Formats: sequence, structure tokens, C-alpha cells
Amino acid sequence: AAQTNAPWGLARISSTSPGTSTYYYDESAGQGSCVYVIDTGIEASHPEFEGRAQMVKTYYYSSRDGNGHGTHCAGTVGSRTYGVAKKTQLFGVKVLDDNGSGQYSTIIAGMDFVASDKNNRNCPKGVVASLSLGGGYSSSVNSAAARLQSSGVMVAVAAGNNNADARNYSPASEPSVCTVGASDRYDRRSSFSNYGSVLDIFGPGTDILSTWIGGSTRSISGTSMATPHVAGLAAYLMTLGKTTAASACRYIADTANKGDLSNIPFGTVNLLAYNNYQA
Ligand SMILES: CN(C)c1ccc(C(N)c2ccc(N(C)C)cc2)cc1
Ligand SMILES: [Ca+2]
Ligand SMILES: [Ca+2]
Repeated sequence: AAQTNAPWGLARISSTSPGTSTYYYDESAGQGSCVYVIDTGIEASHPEFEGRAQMVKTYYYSSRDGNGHGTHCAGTVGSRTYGVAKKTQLFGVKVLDDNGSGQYSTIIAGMDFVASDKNNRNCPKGVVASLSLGGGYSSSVNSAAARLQSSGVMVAVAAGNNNADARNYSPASEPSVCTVGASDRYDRRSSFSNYGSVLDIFGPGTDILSTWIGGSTRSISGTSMATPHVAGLAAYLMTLGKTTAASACRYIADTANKGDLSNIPFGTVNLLAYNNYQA
């Protein structure tokens, strides 16, 4: 399959070179996989999700995404137009308030929730969790991410947006999950992207067009936008049977575009997520 005039990020993950505008992907499109987006919620009624999204848990008064961030991330995972895995199903877990903030205890609860909840869902091709959030180092936040990964879920987390070593941020600093840095359309490390030896992979993160609340769309930037590209790609690869939840981060790194990125500090991986699609 091919999507013409795709958002640049989608094109980039299906090309060995920057500058292309077509997203090439297998028609299976992540069907049979499930991705939990742990964030400010998801506007499930957005036409772009085609009824494939639903809220399963909130830690606040409502399950509504009153912010937009969660809906944007979910759109990059699995919306029709802006999504990597266009037939996956999406589950929203609202651990962040409508200001985009949340306490560590709530975030931890949301991760434990997913580890249990996945046992009540029909996801024959596997389960992914996308965490576009983070804060200062916390061993208990890292431990919750490690548990989620251990339980059989492919955990993708944002590196953070402080142009600093991700070792001082959580859950980015948890080695057992897949920590994702951001790149721009010219194959440079995004100016805000964290870096460091704990990074596993880079994905498109600068000027990412996706779904927004009120049935709208907008372009925003962050390692928050890179993470759902990798989460979507994981779901896509699991559906194809190329990898499992336990080994998906390693498979993505193994099959990545290598050495294409500029402005990568010594000690940080030069690896950009790539779907290896061959028609
Ligand atoms: C410091 N830390 C762990 C962290 C910081 C920022 C973010 C992030 N999602 C973010 C930060 C800034 C902005 N802007 C627009 C300033 C957007 C997203 C995530 C983690
Ligand atoms: Ca290349
Ligand atoms: Ca890792």
C-alpha cells in the first residue's frame, strides 16, 4: 500500500532517504494488534479513528481529552491519515490532566492498570503501550515501566525535551523499555531532543501533523511525537509476525536506518526507525 502526500514522518519511516512524500506500508496495517496510549486521553469520536479508539480508564473526573496531546499521539499511532498502524486498535488511559500534568503515583497506577487490563482484551498480534510523558528521575516510575514491559507489553517512552542526557529522566532512563529520541525532516536530531546512552532509537518528532481535539488537526513538536511513530511501527511489525513484544525494540534498532542523522553526540545511537517495506 502507499499513501501519497503523507505527513513527512510517515514517509521518513518507509524510506532510506529524507525528502520523500509517500508512505509505503503493508496493507495488514497493524490489524489484530492493540496500542494503549497513556496520556491526557483520546477524543475517540474523531472521524480519523474510524471507531477503532476507546477510552478504557481515567484517573480524573472525566475520560475526555480536554488538552489535545493524547489525541495527537494516538493519531500518530493509528489514525487513518496520520497514523503508522492504520488498522490497530487504540485504548486510551487518562493519567494526565487537561493541563498535561500528572502525579507520579497516578502514572504508575496507569502502567499497572495496562499490565492487567490487556488480559481482558482480544489482541491476537500483541500489545504496545506508548508513553509520551516523563519527569525527573524516579526509581519507582522506572520500576513501573519495567513491570509493564515484563508483563508482555512493548513499552515505548519519550526521551524528553530538555536537550540533556536522558539518564536523569523517567521513565526514559529505564533500560528495559524502548526510549525514543526525536529527529526533524532534514535528518538532524531535533534541537530539544534528549540524548545519551539510554536512547534505543530515533523517530520523527519535529513538526508532526496529527489529530487534535474538536475533530481538528495540528502540527506540534516533541519527543512526545516521536514515541508514537515507534509504538505504531512496533504494532505494525508484530502484526506482520516479524517480532514479539519482548524483542521489538531490539528488532527496530537492528533494522533501523544507521548513520543518517546529524548532530548526534558521541555515545548516542545513530539509528532511525524504518519499516523495511518492499513491495
Ligand atoms: C523534563 N522532562 C522529563 C520532560 C520535559 C518535557 C516534556 C514534553 N512532553 C514537552 C515539553 C515542552 C513542550 N513545549 C512546547 C515547550 C512540549 C512538550 C516531557 C518531559
Ligand atoms: Ca540513508
Ligand atoms: Ca532500552
